[PDB]
Amino acid sequence: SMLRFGIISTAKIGRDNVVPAIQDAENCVVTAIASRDLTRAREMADRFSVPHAFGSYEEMLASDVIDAVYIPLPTSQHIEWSIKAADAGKHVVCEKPLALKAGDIDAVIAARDRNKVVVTEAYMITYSPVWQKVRSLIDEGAIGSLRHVQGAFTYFNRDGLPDIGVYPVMSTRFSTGKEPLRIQANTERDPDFGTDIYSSVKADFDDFELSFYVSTQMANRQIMVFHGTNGYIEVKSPFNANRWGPEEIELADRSHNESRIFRFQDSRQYRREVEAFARAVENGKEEVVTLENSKLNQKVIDAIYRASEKDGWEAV
Amino acid sequence: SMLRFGIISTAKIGRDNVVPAIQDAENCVVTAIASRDLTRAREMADRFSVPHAFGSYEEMLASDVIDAVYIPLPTSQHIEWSIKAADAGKHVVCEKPLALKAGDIDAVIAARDRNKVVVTEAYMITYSPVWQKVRSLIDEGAIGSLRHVQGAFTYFNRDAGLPDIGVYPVMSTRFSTGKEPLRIQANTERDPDFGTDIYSSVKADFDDFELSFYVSTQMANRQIMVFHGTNGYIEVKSPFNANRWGPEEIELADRSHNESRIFRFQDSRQYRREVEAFARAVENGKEEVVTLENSKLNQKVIDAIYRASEKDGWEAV
Amino acid sequence: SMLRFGIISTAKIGRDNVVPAIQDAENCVVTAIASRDLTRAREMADRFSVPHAFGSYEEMLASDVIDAVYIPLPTSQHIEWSIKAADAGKHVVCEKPLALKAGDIDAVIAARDRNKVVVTEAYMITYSPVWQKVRSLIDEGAIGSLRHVQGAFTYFNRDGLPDIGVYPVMSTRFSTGKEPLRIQANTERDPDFGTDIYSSVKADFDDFELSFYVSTQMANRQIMVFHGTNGYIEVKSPFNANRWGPEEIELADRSHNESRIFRFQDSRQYRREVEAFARAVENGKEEVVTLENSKLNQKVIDAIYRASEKDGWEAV
Amino acid sequence: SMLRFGIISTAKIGRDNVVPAIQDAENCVVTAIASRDLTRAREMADRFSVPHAFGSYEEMLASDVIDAVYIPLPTSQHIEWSIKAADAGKHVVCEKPLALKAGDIDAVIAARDRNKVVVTEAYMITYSPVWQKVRSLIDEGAIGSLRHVQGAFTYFNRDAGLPDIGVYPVMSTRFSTGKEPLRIQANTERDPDFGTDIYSSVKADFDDFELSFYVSTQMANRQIMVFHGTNGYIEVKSPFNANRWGPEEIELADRSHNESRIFRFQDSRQYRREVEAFARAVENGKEEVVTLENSKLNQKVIDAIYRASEKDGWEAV
Ligand code: NA
Ligand code: NA
Ligand code: NA
Ligand code: NA
Repeated sequence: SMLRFGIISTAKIGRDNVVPAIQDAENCVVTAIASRDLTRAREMADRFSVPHAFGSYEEMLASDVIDAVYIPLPTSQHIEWSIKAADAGKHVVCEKPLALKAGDIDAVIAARDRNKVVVTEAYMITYSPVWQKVRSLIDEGAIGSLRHVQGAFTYFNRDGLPDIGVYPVMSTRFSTGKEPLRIQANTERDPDFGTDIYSSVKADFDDFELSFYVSTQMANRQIMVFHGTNGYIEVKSPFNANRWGPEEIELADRSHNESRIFRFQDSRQYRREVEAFARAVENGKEEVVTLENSKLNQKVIDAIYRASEKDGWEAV
Repeated sequence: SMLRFGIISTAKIGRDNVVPAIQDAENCVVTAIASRDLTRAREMADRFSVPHAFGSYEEMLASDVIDAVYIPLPTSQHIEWSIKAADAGKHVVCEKPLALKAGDIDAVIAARDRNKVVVTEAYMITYSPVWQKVRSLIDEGAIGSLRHVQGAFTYFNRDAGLPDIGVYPVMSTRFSTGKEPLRIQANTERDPDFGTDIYSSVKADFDDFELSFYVSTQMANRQIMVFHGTNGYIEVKSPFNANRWGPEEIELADRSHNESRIFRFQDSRQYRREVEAFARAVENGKEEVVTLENSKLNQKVIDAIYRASEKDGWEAV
Repeated sequence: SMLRFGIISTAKIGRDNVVPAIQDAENCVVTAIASRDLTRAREMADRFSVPHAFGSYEEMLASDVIDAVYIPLPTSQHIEWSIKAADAGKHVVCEKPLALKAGDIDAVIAARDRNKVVVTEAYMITYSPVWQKVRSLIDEGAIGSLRHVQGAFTYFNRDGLPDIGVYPVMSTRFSTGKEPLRIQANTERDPDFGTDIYSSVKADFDDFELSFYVSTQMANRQIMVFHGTNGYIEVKSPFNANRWGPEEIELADRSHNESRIFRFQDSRQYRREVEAFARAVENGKEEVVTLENSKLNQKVIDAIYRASEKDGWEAV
Repeated sequence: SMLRFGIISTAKIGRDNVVPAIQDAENCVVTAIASRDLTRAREMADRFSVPHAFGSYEEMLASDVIDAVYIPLPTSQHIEWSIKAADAGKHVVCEKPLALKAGDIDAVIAARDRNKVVVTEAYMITYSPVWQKVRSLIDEGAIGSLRHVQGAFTYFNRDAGLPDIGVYPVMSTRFSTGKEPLRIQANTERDPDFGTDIYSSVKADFDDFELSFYVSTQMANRQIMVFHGTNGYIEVKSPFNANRWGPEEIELADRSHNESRIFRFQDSRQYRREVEAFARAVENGKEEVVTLENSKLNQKVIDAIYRASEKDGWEAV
């Protein structure tokens, strides 16, 4: 029996990645799409073999044709609709970042617990074999003691920064199981419309440091390197996976005279995400990203904002 | 309006690649799956959001809930079902290789023309931006004069065909160059136990250049194609299985090798492009789709490779 | 006519890289090696086809069989012997880092000018086609406006940190023609012997930031990436060149859908260094790293030490 | 005590690679250079810190200032000067290819044995850690059973040979496997104007596996060798010119391709390793250096490639 998904809006992330992945997925299916525009919803539904189209989110939430919703709305709309979906008895996969600040996630936790539904922030990377292999290799001692994590995530768009800043943070927290204690950061804003377009960050995790930069006005780039006393792990396509490059990691030894390449081509990380979610709904034991965790992640982002207003370290 | 696909059988190639690509595709959709085992069909249909499941191929063909069929059956069954589908008024995407012998394709051509439906062999690579770029770069003079094409396609399987991979170095070379080979030298080896072909090394003379490659069903997985000319070479990284093998990119190296250009086409979704091209062809009659005439020319090369494998020298195509 | 080199000591950097490069070089040759241990000098001389061996540095400096010296002594001995060589009328190639403090370089400048000899710090990378191509590409607008330079230089040795920290700094200054204004850094010391074994640095160059880390107790790694609005340049083997990997750079465009690879295999950067030095001796016009530039570089390193003792930014 | 080398001629291969490598080498040194043009010899000698320059080969061979010679003359001059050097009591490193025909090597063998000097053809690659690792990995079972070796060696030069590059795919395969080919199919093309050989495509049957490759003096620069087995494959990134071409490394891919190992040997200095091995062989008589007997077996393959190029099918080696 398939977990039945409803899609809130015809947003591009849904159209290009998640909706086709749900149709591909073994244990779920999309039964409905909802948009303020019935015509748009119907058009997307027709394309992807979806039986139902609704002219409002509320009408889909009230329906019994879905068990769960996917929410690829802008961040400013995540809390409202995650809560309404849960209050309608639906399980929720909400796109990252879940919230604008950490405290906002308490109300989503309350909605999860009160309605006894699964609610999770959509960090597809944490279901990828690539990131599971980074985490296991570090845990097995393959790089010795981790001392530095270095990375970057940039792209170019001139018509938000949190939407990419979260990734170096979540991937490091996931791979290590640790939380940073303090942050130094420097953020630059667009001269005209005043939004944040660049940030350089150093996070002290005590035993190691994470350093990275993000930008919405630089040439496309993404990389993460986990560097220890006995080796390093280079993640080639850390965030957008197959949409960026090969789904692989390199493990280099201490001298660099030998490396191992581990390949995970055609991993379909969005499909893995929704399959893990469906298992979690069915059995309650599957590792899915917890809201508690989502909150810890957002605490780091909030500390990065605070650090950007000061000259030195800011406690997380 | 979506072109409506029916799937003949629950074969793995359909389940793993083509069916999800049709659902992802902008101008088509899967409305039915058919299998001798109805339970199997229904299970697949449920998974992929497909409204209809049929307990026989004949029943799906007779239905008006599909406009077209996809046929991922074994080669020995391609001709029979391609023809029956066309005679039922359905357009046909048939998996490669279309036939066992070039001559067998004449009856499929007759079915296409008699029923006025689109019938095509499913060479997904020809709809990939990667292979379109190889073809345009060669045509623009980026490697000077083409002199040699070198490649390989191997995997390991001992659960107990070679044509299913041998066709790819041949089709990709023909597609990229627009030429046909005149003659072939080849050497083929068989499995000691079950007697089937498990290895072939081939050289094909295209007059102005040669193609050399080997294929095997009992070697470590590898795939590569290199188009090498007087002024550069093009290395195709992931020529056949694309994203399932590696990066969807090519390298153009200059004459000296002191400079290369890398062209990337990540997440091209070549199976989706294939069915989208097919749907356009059904709707307008002008879209480049692999013609049966071209399929026949391709099979003529494979047939010549069989003949060459029984001789010590060159065999004319 | 060949510029005749004398080698001060049988140090490993000389034996493994510079001495053979001088013999290979078109416009110079090694005529003498000097060591406190004459036997060692004679053994090295015999190996490399060098006619003279001396039992003291002073004796070689007094001789007319050399026109120039190469000095691969430890940093603490650079000033003394650079000055004595110049006062003996010899031109000087001194290994990096030239000095422990920027102010120490004034006496070397005085020796250069007083004796009218060429004196230069041995930044072999600045004579490499790789780094000349980075510089020209950035100057031509190939990456648009430079916004961030990210890199690393680490190796493992437990039997020092300035010897690698200078490289991210010099290569950035060389490639951009700019100086940093301020520095944030964090440095860690060996629990036992108290020396610096790790440093993470961010340098504000106003229009862009440089971030890097260095360590003498981590797996071998080296990389530099110059990242702008319209592309990025990745330098594959920035510092040790052929001893690390391919001598090449990748120029990626804004979208990453196309890159150019520029290759400079078998560049022999140490040979190119001494050839440039010999041309400078002969004509006075060749670009050679100036002591004034060496001093500017050391000012950055000094600022990194100072920054490591504070919470926030330190002015250079 | 350093083995003292004399260089016969100021040829470019010596100037660019071997002479500086001898000066770098731990157990030898260049003491003399000889050329018909004394001024040229003296200029080179001055550059490389070489104490003696001679105005004829004969005068250097008669001198006691050298123990050994390096001979980077054109192939047509190798036999003459290898023999004269040995007859003058000097050990010989002669550039590849040693001879034009296999039979020509018998007189060099006679000179080696008669004078009790070390004489070897300069296959620097066989002293490289890269090729030693290929050989050991194959021997250890890392790729299972070897089934196909595929490669290429091309460059572009149009002003007034193919053997100078054809020998490399052959020697590297023979070295890595320890086997000899039994028969050859080949096709060779000649320059329309000057009539020399500018392109060959070759397949060599080693019984258990085949070697396929092409070489050309009129194509974009390329070099690669892949040793492909049941269990894996080994890709040699910079097989022949090593650091001059690219990274000195190999990739060992497993059966599925889901894991590879990269072995790196940066700054191997293969020419220095060659002369160091040669000096050890002169001093102790036990060091592996390429034997003239092995050189002859190699040339037998090349001679069979010429013969195969004149016929339609297989030619026995
Ligand atoms: Na599904
Ligand atoms: Na579709
Ligand atoms: Na020299
Ligand atoms: Na030497």
